[PDB]
Amino acid sequence: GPLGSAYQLLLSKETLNKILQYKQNLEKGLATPGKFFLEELSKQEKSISEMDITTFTQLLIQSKKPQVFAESQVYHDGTDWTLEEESILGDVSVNMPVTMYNDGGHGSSFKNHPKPISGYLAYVPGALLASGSGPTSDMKEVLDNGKLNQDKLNALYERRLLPQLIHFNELARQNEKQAAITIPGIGTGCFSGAYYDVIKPYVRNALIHILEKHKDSLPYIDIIHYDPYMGDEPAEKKIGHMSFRVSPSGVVRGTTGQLDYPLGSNPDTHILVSIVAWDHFSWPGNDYWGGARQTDDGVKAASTDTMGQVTGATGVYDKKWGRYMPPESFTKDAKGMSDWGDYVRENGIVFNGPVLALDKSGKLDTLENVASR
Ligand SMILES: Nc1ncnc2c1ncn2[C@@H]1O[C@H](COP(=O)(O)OP(=O)(O)OC[C@H]2O[C@H](O)[C@H](O)[C@@H]2O)[C@@H](O)[C@H]1O
Ligand code: NA
Repeated sequence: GPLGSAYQLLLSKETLNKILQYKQNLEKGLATPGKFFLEELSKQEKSISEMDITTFTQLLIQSKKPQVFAESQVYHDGTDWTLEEESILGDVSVNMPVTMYNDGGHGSSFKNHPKPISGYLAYVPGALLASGSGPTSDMKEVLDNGKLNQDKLNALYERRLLPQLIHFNELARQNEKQAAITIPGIGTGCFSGAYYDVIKPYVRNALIHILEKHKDSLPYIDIIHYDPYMGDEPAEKKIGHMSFRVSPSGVVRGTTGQLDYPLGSNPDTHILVSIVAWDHFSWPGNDYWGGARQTDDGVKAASTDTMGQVTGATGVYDKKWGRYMPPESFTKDAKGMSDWGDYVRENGIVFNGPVLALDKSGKLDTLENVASR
């Protein structure tokens, strides 16, 4: 079979149901794919009905582009993606082991790790409440006549984050360690739209609700370091056995960065995981495919070997600028037209890896297996 993939795509049981309904609607001629999904379908040979659910899902995920800003560059009307596709893509997360080269500070605030540290990233798209065009799938889902609904937002983040929490619980267990997870203010910046001034407490409440509800499934998760940067009160509380900390590093001096061990954890006792505020439509690291070390997604990708994990190439970390650069051979000359998205174009890289679903018993399994049982 294929070579091992450094990255793994996960999704919830409810997202699998949406995928099955979509696949069946296409098979019956009730749905039209978006043009980008159609483009990826046309590069393989199978009809929708002949391909299986995992291949079908992979091809939809493959329609993502290296850099695309959901808040401003998407129409939601089939000329790019449809709302039915967007509902699915927003639920898909991706994890990968990484080397972390700095603590994740934005701009020039980053602090280099003397020795690069090992851990993991889990890219998860936030609730998309911004658009340069019409309303989004997430807006339809979590707003009632324009008002945010906490219970509906809770269910959305539950769908999106629980598969990764379950994954890293099991990974901590099999590594005979506990998990420390750093989390940013997902959805509270570029994705917040008109809700910028009110969204922050909703996200913190959603995280607390998911951890309270599922604590029995997360015995190897130990520390949750939630850093909304600004706009939430510093706090520490116990959620069952788990230490949940609200540590906004934009207002409090001397907080640990997203790509660093929170207080109480170290490499011998914990695996280190950071959630990344991702994008429905882009590859992990979005902005930084275009050379921009900007936003949680672009900063964390640039500050790790994310792009090496996705492309398979060996990049070179630049200490002065806090960013993992393309291979020296690619950068040497090239007219400076040599960022990672340029690398993708000339080497025909695609984003496509293994995908698993979280079944109703709390086990990650193949789409085929979950759908049948
Ligand atoms: N200087 C800073 N240092 C640290 N955190 C900061 C800083 N400035 C803002 N934050 C916090 O960073 C947190 C994350 O805000 P965002 O990165 O916009 O994420 P989203 O989920 O809303 O938008 C996702 C889109 O943005 C990307 O392009 C993706 O690819 C998507 O296209 C917030 O708490 C900020 O307050
Ligand atoms: Na609740």
